[PDB]
Amino acid sequence: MDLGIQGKLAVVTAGSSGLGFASALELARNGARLLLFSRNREKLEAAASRIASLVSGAQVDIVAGDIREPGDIDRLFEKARDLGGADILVYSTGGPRPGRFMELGVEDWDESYRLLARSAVWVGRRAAEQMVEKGWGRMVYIGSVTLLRPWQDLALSNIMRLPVIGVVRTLALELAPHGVTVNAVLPSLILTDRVRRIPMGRVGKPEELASVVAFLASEKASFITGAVIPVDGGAHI
Ligand code: NA
Ligand code: NA
Repeated sequence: MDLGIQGKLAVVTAGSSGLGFASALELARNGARLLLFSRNREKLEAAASRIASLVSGAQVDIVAGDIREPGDIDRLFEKARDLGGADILVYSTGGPRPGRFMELGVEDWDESYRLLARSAVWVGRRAAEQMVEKGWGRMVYIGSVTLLRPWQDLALSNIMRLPVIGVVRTLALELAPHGVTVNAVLPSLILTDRVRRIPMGRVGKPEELASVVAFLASEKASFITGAVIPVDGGAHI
């Protein structure tokens, strides 16, 4: 009911569209201030505008940058510090390129590392620094169901996305006694992964995923940490 996150600052990566955007909007509907990160300044400014149009009085700031670059993440978190410090993090990225294991080159592996693994680590680090200063925080990582089952066509995801989940479990353990929780959600595969049975018989809507992210980010979810929660209509089963 009352998520108790009014006035808190949520940092959301890939926040101009997709699950990042949907997450940002739901948080703003619950009274969160926003800081959005994605590659393109113009599309970011535009996302901020939509949010303000759907949610009267929403405060949204933006930082344009590349998730693949630690220096851009640093710049994001400097702006967060100036806004009072990151209270909530929603980590979202695009998926790596499709391809079977034996057809990928060294460059493909290094690139998936910069996109997926290093980003989860460095965003986590900078978010953790600020949340531990306050003694309260919520991180929600958006992962892939390829954590649970590999797909032959999604080798980069099966492999180089796994560190995302190690970060969730490691930071959950590290930060647990300092009032910060660190959790992950696993949406429908085609929402997180580039491909080129679902018991419920449909792919998820962004809003359905965003509601769970909101709840995990809430005052109410204070005893949940290190959880990796499928939000996929039962497809993980
Ligand atoms: Na806080
Ligand atoms: Na991305």
